[PDB]
Amino acid sequence: MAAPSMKERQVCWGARDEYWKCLDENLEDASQCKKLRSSFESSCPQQWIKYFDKRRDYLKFKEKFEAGQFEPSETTAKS
Repeated sequence: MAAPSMKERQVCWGARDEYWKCLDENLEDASQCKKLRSSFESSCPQQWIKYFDKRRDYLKFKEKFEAGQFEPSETTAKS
């Protein structure tokens, strides 16, 4: 498991709460909540949560919360 020093208040707690109602923000589109909640429940740190989430982000960014709203890019010859 990974335990960074930068942890988020809303994102981490929200993920845990979203387990009950996904996309607790507005629930405007619960259809995409499955994927988005998956990003959130992945761990806890917003860094990776939003990193993967921002790709399919529907409700989270709909709340006018914008953080790196970019599509997946190319990957190099990584490990």
